Amino acid sequence: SVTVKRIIDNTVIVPKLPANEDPVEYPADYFRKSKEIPLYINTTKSLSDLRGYVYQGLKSGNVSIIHVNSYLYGALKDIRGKLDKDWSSFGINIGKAGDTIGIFDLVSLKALDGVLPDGVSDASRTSADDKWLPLYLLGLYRVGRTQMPEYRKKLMDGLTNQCKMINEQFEPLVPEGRDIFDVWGNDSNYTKIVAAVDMFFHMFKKHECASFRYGTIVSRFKDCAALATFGHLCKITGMSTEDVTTWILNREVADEMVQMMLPGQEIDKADSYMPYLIDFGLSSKSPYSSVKNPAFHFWGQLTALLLRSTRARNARQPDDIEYTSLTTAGLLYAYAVGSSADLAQQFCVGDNKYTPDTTNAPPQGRDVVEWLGWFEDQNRKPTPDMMQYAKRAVMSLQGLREKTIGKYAKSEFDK
Amino acid sequence: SVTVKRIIDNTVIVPKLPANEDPVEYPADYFRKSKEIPLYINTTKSLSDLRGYVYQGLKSGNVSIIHVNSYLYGALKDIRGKLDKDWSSFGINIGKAGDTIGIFDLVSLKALDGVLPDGVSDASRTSADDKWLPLYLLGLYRVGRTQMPEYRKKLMDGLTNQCKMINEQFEPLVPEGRDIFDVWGNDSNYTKIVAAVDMFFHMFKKHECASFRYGTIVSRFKDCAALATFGHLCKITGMSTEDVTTWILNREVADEMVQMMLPGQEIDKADSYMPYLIDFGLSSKSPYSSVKNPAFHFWGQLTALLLRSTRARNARQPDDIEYTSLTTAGLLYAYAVGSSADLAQQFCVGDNKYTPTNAPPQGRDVVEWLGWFEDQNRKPTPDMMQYAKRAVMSLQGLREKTIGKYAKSEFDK
Amino acid sequence: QPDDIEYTSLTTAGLLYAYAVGSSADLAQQFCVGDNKYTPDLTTNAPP
Repeated sequence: SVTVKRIIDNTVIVPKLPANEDPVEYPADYFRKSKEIPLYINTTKSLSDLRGYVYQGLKSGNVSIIHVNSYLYGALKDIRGKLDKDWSSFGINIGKAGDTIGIFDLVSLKALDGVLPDGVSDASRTSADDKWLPLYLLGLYRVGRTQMPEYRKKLMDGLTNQCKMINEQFEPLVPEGRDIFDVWGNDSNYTKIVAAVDMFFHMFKKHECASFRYGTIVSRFKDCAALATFGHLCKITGMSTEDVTTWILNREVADEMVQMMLPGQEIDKADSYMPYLIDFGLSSKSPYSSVKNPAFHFWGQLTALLLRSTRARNARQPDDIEYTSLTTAGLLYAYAVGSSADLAQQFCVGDNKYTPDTTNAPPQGRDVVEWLGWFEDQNRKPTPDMMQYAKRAVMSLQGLREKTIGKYAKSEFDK
Repeated sequence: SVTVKRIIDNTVIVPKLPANEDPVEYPADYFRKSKEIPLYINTTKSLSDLRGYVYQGLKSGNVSIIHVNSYLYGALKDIRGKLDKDWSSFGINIGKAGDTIGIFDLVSLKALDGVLPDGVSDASRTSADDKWLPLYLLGLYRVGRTQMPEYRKKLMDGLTNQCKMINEQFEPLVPEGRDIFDVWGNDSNYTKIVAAVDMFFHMFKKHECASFRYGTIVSRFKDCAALATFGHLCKITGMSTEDVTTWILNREVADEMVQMMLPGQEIDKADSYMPYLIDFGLSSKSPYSSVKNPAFHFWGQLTALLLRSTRARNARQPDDIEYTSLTTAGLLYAYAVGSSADLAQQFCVGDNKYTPTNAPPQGRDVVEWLGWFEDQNRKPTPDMMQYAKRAVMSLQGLREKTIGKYAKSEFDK
Repeated sequence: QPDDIEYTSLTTAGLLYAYAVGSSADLAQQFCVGDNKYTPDLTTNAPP
């Protein structure tokens, strides 16, 4: 099939179609360029000052990102945090035995010239400062990324978090529109700050100010949905990462799995940079994204859904994937895991179930090959019970959002 | 059948019918005339100025396209963009070898005499300039092309994009009517500008100002729907471009596929001119259009739809095509791909699945299926028509005259 | 629906033509790779 030809007149034709570039970009394969995550923050000038440029700047539609940036640098040099262990990543040392370090031993710079208010926007603001203001500011990263009454859900609670040994009201005017400060997202250095705040308090989980991760948290594995629906599939099938992996039954799902699992990227690593590849700008097209792993994302979720997952219910149904092979392979894996439970006596009193005491009855366990065999044995077309299993998984599901694998499954199966 | 005759009186008759010209026009087979994409931009006069002629010109029903044109030229000489690689197309060099180039190394001219306001519309407008105003302007290409509450959807978001790192309110008065600035579309040089802005930022995807593609994007493969529903069919059947191609089962669908796949047109090319054949005026009747590929468009979507496609649901049902052979051939392909999935162990641990009347064929070979179909008295089977009815029942909110609404009516009952 | 025409022979002849064209579609392999459906591999009253 490298070479197609029309039959009646017997002329060639080259079916070609619009290319589709943007390769992925891995964390590691970027520290092969630079060894530092440059955080340009400019006005290393007064903090007492900057604290004001932002309190006032926020109670109105205009506060410069460049200012909030610099404000955060100011509030966040709680050089607190004693590395009880070591800490490196991708070559980058960060601190060895017990070394005392702060949120920014992740390589600071300083940039350009333009900055708004003069000397003092107002003397009002005391150091009811770090206490919350940064929290609140970082928390707007989280709010900015969203779109439905979750925005007001997210703000309204990402605003009872500054009522924590503070007390207060709530600032800035317009609800949302992904517009009011949803631009901070677009700011290379802002993202770098939240990414650092999280990566830091992620490490020093017990810190007093660790409460700050409230908004800074949606940064960890930002754009790594498929990576995370992998881990969820595993957890929801109770199966091991490797055994789940064998259950991948489509070239372009395995292609993506291969792309995700690429080594020396610190995926699995305790406290690595990788989770923040996107916000630290180590990558501008993450290889763990739903969108670069559409087939994997669909399958893994559809499967988990069938296996009673609450999450998957609402996972988006990626477009331009082969739906009618991904679902089949999902159904099967779901069926396998589903029908044939994992029951096994765990405790006893000298007495336990030594277990080694029909035609076409589904396979004993969860071996891919046992099941593939069984399926081929099924003329390669999903069986009545399994399709019933599927219809039992999805009927009774209500409140399904359009274009989710949830709504997909229910339509594919309940009728 | 070249020669028909009536029987009783046995006289001839020549069934003839109204001809139907407008041939297609390919990109390539146009650089066999010219080697330059002439962008007539006139008033190479002040920009600070032009920035005003448009800010004020837009806050009111009258701003000359000729002005916005020239304004864009002014704002868009971010001569930024270092060709990390090479860059040619159709013979046209654009830059080698680290060559540093800007949005207009796509051949500028300059035209006529008439221009509206005098010296200064109003000194008001600072260089809160390129920052957005061009974006906004270009974004109105996108808005102009449309027709339903998508217009207000499209503007209302193609207006929170100038609230970016830039953040400033919305502008002209009347909602739409494909009339207020939906005429910029008709402007040979405007289109050429957006076409260039896209083709450029399409190349320099990471550029700071690449945010501009927001409206400039519906220019890429403008009028190449069939070309793109080809790629979608492929993607949706997981099949290869060539294997999908063999599955074409109608003269006039293959005729169109042949017309589309015509070589030396840079379809498949990385960053080519071809996607903009229409807007660069390299063509005035694109061979990739739904309308010149009606049969192909229908089939490919109907099929995709059957194969669960979300897109196809809403593809228009082209007229004056043979619906009842296109559907049959679509159903079949859909059935093939559908029923017989693509399963195959991908990973393992030394242990893998060595896999070796009238039941449908094992895989997705056209001939295996054609045979099977002929074996079926050439009339789609109960399960396959059930497969179709399962594909389309449960589909709701179908718009009239879409292949969606068609399928559901053809199949759910 | 034009008036003063024979409706019940025009419809019959229409139905038939419709049926012909309809039922028996137009399928035929158009492209390939050296392998195509050579088609010349029913008795009673099955349509033409």
